[PDB]
This record gives sequence, C-alpha cells and structure tokens, in this order.
Amino acid sequence: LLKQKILNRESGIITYGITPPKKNNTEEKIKEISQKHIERISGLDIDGLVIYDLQFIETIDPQIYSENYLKDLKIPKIIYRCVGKYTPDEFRRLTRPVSGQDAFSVFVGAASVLLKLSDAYKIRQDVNPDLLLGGVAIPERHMKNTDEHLRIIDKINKGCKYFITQAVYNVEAAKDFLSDYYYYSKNNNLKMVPIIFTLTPCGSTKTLEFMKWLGISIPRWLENDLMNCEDILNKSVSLSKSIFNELMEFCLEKGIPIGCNIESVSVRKVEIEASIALAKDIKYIM
Amino acid sequence: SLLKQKILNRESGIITYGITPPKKNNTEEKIKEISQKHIERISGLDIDGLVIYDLQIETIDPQIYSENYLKDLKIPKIIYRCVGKYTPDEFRRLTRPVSGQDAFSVFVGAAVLLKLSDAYKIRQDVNPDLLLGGVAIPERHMKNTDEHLRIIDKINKGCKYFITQAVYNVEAAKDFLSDYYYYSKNNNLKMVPIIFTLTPCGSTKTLEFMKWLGISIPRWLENDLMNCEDILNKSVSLSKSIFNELMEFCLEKGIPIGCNIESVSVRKVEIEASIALAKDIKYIM
Ligand SMILES: CN1c2c(nc(N)[nH]c2=O)NC[C@@H]1CNc1ccc(C(=O)N[C@@H](CCC(=O)O)C(=O)O)cc1
Ligand SMILES: CN1c2c(nc(N)[nH]c2=O)NC[C@@H]1CNc1ccc(C(=O)N[C@@H](CCC(=O)O)C(=O)O)cc1
Ligand SMILES: CN1c2c(nc(N)[nH]c2=O)NC[C@@H]1CNc1ccc(C(=O)N[C@@H](CCC(=O)O)C(=O)O)cc1
Ligand SMILES: CN1c2c(nc(N)[nH]c2=O)NC[C@@H]1CNc1ccc(C(=O)N[C@@H](CCC(=O)O)C(=O)O)cc1
Repeated sequence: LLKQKILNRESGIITYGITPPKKNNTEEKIKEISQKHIERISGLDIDGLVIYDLQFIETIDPQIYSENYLKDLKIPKIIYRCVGKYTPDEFRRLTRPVSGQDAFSVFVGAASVLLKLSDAYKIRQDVNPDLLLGGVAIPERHMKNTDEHLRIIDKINKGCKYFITQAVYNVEAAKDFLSDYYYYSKNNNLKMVPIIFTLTPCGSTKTLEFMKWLGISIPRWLENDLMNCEDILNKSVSLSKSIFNELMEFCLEKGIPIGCNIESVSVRKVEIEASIALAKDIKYIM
Repeated sequence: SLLKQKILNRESGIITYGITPPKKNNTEEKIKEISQKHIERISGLDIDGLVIYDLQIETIDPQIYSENYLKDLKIPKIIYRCVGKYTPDEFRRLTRPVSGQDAFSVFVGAAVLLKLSDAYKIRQDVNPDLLLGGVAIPERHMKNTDEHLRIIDKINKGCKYFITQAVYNVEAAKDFLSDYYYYSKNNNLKMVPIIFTLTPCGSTKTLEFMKWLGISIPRWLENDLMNCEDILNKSVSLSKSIFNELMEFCLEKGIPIGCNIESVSVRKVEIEASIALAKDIKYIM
C-alpha cells in the first residue's frame, strides 16, 4: 500500500509518527509504553508508522524498537537515521538488504559527526538501491534563500522518493515551498514526489521545549498564550488542521501529491490522545 | 486541430502529413496548380497538422508557402527552419508571435549564419509560446548510443516534441525509444511525443533526394530497385510494419507516439501511395 503510493507518486499517503522511549527505563516500562503505542495506533487507518531517531535523551534504536517491540503492528515502519551517529561500517551493515522484506527509511543529516549525509546517500546507492528512501524538508528554511525546493531536488537526485517535513506551523512558508517546487519541476520537465506534511500537536511547555530542541518553532502568539497559562493543545490541533486543509487545496489545484504524517512527541496522555484523534480526523479529510 | 492539445497533453496519436514546398523557379500559376493538387489530396485526410519542410535546389519559404497558398487547408502547419540560412535578426522577425494564433516550428541545425543553440535562445526571448520541436535521428543512436541524450537536451532548450527523419530500421528506433524511456524513468523526467516519419520510396529519383536529406533505405530494398523492380509497395509495407512494431512497443511502456507521413516525390504514383499510407496509419491508430 505505502510502497505503491510512493512508487506511483500518489496523493493520500498518511502516516503516524512516534519517538521510541529512553534506554534508561526498566525493561518493564518499555513493554508497557510499547503496548500502549500498539493499542492506540492499531486503532488507526494509516499507511505506515514513522519511527524517529535523535542525535539527556538517548532513545531505543528505531529499528530495534520496531523489530523487538512493535511487531504486533502490521504496517510498514519508516525508520529514521541520524546518519552522523553511525560509523560508516555500522551504516553499511544497517543498510544491507534483508531477504524477503521491504525497507523504508529517512536519512537525516546534521542539525548544526562520524558520517556525513552525502556519504550516507552513496553508501545506500552501493548496498541497497531498493531501500525506499525519503528526505527531511524544512519549509521554514525556504524563507531564508528560496532554495529548499532546490535542496529537495538534489535529494531526489541522490535517491529520495518522498519527503517528510518537520512539523508545519506556518502555511505561507509551506505554500511558498510547494510553489517553488511545483514551478521548478514544471519548468525542468520533472515528475513530482509525495510531499508528506507532518502535524504535531503541542499542549504543554514540556512538549514545546522538546519541539524547540528538534528545531520546531510554534507561532509567537501561540507560545504567548502558553506562557500566560492557557491550554493551547486544542488550538494546536485546530491550527494544524487549518494549515493542512489549505495545503491540500493548494495541492489539488496543481496536482502536487501530498501526504500527512501525524507526529506524537509528548509523554502526556492527553496530548497523545490528541495526536491519535488528529490522525483519525486527517484520514476523514483526505 | 487537436494538435496543440495533444502536444501539451503529451498524448499519443499525433498524426501529420509532410510536404516540401515546390521549387522557387516555377511560375505563380504553376505554384498555384501544385498548391491546388496539395490542398485537393490533403483535405481528404484526417490529420492533426501539415508539416512543411525547409531545405538548407531552392524551394519556397515554408511559412510563406503555408500562409499565401495553403489558407484553404483548415489545419495547423508545422514550419521547419534550417536555422543556419537565417541571420540572427531575420530569425527574431520570423519568430515573433502573431496575435490570436498558435505557431508550430521545428528548428533544424547543420548537417551557417545562426547556431542552433542561439536559435533556441532567440525563441526563449522572442516567443516562449512557440510550440517547438526537434529532429531526432534514430540511425545515429547506433554510433554512440546518445541520441536519447541529444533529445533530452533539446527538451531542456524548449522542445516539446520530436519528429524523426524517415524510419527504415525498427531496431535503431526501438533502441532509441528504449534508452529514452529508461533514462526518463531514472532521472524523473516526463516524456514528450516522438513522432516517427514514414516516407515511401518509389524510384531512384526519390531515393537520391532522400539520400541528399541524409536518409537511407535498407540495402536489400535498394538492391531490388537497382535491379529494376518496383519497390514502392514494399517501402510502404515495410514502413507500416515498422510503425506497428513501434506503436506496440510504445503502448506497452506508455511512450507517447505519433506519426508523420512524408511525401517527398514529384511522381503522382508515389504521392498517391503517401496519401493512402496517411489514411492507413490513421485507421491503425
Ligand atoms: C526531523 N527530526 C525530527 C526527529 N525526531 C522527531 N521526533 N521529530 C523531528 O522533527 N529526529 C530527526 C530530526 C531532528 N532535527 C533535525 C532538524 C533539522 C535537521 C537538518 O537540518 N537536516 C538536514 C541536514 C543538512 C546537512 O547536513 O546536509 C537534512 O536534509 O537532513 C536535522 C535534524
Ligand atoms: C523519549 N521520549 C520523550 C519525549 N518527550 C519527553 N519529555 N521525554 C521523553 O522521554 N518525546 C519522545 C519520547 C516519548 N516517550 C514516551 C515515554 C513514555 C510514555 C508513556 O508512559 N505513555 C503513557 C503515559 C500517560 C501520561 O503520563 O499521561 C500513556 O498512557 O501513553 C510516552 C512517551
Ligand atoms: C530533417 N530534414 C528534412 C528536410 N526536408 C525533408 N523533406 N525531409 C527531411 O527529412 N529538411 C531538413 C532536414 C534535412 N536533413 C538534415 C538531416 C540531419 C540534420 C541534423 O543532423 N540536424 C541536427 C543538427 C546538429 C548540428 O547542428 O550540429 C539537429 O539537431 O537539428 C539536419 C538536416
Ligand atoms: C522541391 N521538391 C522537389 C522534390 N523532388 C524533386 N526531384 N524535385 C523537386 O523540385 N521533392 C520535394 C518538392 C516537391 N515538389 C513538387 C513539385 C510539383 C509537383 C506536381 O506538379 N505534382 C503533380 C504531378 C504528378 C506527376 O508528375 O505525375 C500532381 O499530380 O500532384 C509535386 C511536387
């Protein structure tokens, strides 16, 4: 389902996204956390499950978390790799094809390293041409030099067949990126790959500082409301939905294949329950 | 008539008929008679467009022929230009758009007053809405296997379709199509319509002209001709067979394919064979 959507460059891809727990936790806490992820996510209708990688918070390896903890979830997993964490020989090994299974992955370069991103892309070309590779796109970064479309075209050239954005909190940056992506592709006679927009609810100052650490900002107006002790969680979701709806419209008009990834980044029941509900609402919309 | 939409929609099924304007030396009444015969036969065709060749013998200018003798034919005209015969300034003048009217042109380089690369830049500057096509030569693919790259590069410079020279070798054409398809698939490119030219050959006179244009027929075919056999039908039959094979290959891979039936002969029998073939190809596609 997911593999085909991606190979045929279709709209409508929908994924949910989680970060594995800390390594620190007892072996029993993990299985509980893990069984909770399984119960709620198995209740969705998604094409795949993104599992993030971070580069004090050291989380379970995304692929190990996938295989050894989440096998009961019968959907593909998109395994993120902060390649700079891996020596080039670890990276060759992790990228090897395994007989009788597909593989989905997003290679993430340095936010600011034992292995550079250009090198990781060629290591993949060497060892597993069939790995369904995605790239990270950052619409906010397009405001600074109007070349994030060019950055993702260079990633397409390097093997990428889809892009998953960080959390989108600004519709104009996102439409500006989509625009320059559409027009450049058209002018250079290119086909387009799926642009998967991530939505990430934010319901506490705790969630927010994790988000800032990931490089995600929310609007100053919204943060202001949080620092002045209002509940922003529902305004998160409403603003996120608003944004995605406008992007889905912009994308229909121009035939840009668009997907959505609903990211759950909080340790709080209420916020996690908001993510799950957002993931259901998004399916309904598209 | 649907021609622009088929081009812009990258559709299969473009069919055109192809003529070279008569010699410049014939008289205004004789050009009018030649032109009346053309309009008579070609108006009996269901085609998308009439290709009008430019030679780099001296023949009436194709745009001038189209506009002042072929008004009666209600179909778009694809104006060939051997850019090398025109100065950079005269080319600007001819490229300029005409109000409420689509322009179609194939720019041909040298086998010169203007380089082809500069002719493309002139189109970019003076008329971006000119529906521009390129010559593709499958036979030449067998030299270095890079004709597909030649055309990709022409697409980059503004071409939106390709009209090959007369096809007589199905394997070279299929090799060119194959590499075009696969290179397009792997570098994320859309494909543009490849219009294959079929050109009946009925006499040594037709052949010497075709040879001068850079076209060859198969040795076995030319052998029968030089041994005084009528090859007109054989050349048509072969042309049809090649195109059926190319259509099948193209349909399987989703490659947009068209056909241009070229008449290149002064002999009535060869001209009627070309008309017939045009109607045959339409039926086939
Ligand atoms: C998307 N990220 C992310 C996550 N985990 C969660 N939960 N959420 C996230 O958004 N883990 C990986 C990354 C963490 N943050 C970031 C943010 C930006 C870049 C970044 O600028 N990436 C460029 C690299 C530039 C380079 O060195 O070439 C890239 O294209 O990958 C990397 C990591
Ligand atoms: C490393 N992670 C992490 C983070 N954010 C913070 N602040 N801390 C973290 O350790 N973001 C990503 C990931 C999330 N980790 C976890 C760990 C446990 C539970 C968990 O115990 N879930 C219960 C708790 C309900 C509640 O506390 O309200 C559940 O019901 O789902 C959730 C996410
Ligand atoms: C297609 N041609 C043609 C015609 N007229 C008729 N009737 N039939 C034809 O096939 N007029 C123009 C051209 C004459 N023959 C030729 C054959 C090859 C090239 C050629 O190789 N063209 C390259 C140019 C490369 C360069 O400029 O170096 C091209 O891309 O156009 C040009 C003219
Ligand atoms: C410059 N041209 C030309 C050539 N080939 C040769 N050898 N000489 C040429 O001058 N090929 C292309 C173009 C064709 N010119 C012409 C000129 C006149 C008629 C013509 O009078 N057609 C009549 C004659 C029929 C007959 O001779 O039996 C007709 O019935 O259509 C056709 C093509």
